[PDB]
Amino acid sequence: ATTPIIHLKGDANILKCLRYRLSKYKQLYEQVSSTWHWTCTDGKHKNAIVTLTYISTSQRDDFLNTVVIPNTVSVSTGYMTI
Amino acid sequence: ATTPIIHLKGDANILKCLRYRLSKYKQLYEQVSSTWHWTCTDGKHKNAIVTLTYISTSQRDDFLNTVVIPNTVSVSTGYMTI
Repeated sequence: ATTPIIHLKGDANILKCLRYRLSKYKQLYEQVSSTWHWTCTDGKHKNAIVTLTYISTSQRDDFLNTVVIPNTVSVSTGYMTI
Repeated sequence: ATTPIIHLKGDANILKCLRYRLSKYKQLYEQVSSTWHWTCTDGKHKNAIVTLTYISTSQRDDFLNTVVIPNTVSVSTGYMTI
């Protein structure tokens, strides 16, 4: 069994603002992590990442299709085994 | 194409110490994130998570088999599409 997941990558403030906007779309995702970055990276702000999880791929699809994710942020998908 | 990933979940200090210990095993993983938690969670410390990425599943196997991950930490696996 797997959990669809998503990484929003980009400037830290941009992700924080995007995260506030997700409040309008809570039905479209389950959990949003706080901002994190790779320890190897000193790259302040634009090396910030946020992970979101979903009930299903269908929910993930609806999320991507509905929520406005700016061009300044990179979206990657993946899964976690339950 | 996918990146094998790992979530170490547990108390925040325990993960921080584990992360210091990984310095002995840098060849066994690529990147370790800083500590993060789910925004829904107020659960201080034990709701802390750390993500690690790997060159391959083989490297992930070697990492799990070699590094001592305490029972206080939960390990889950997953992948991210490149």
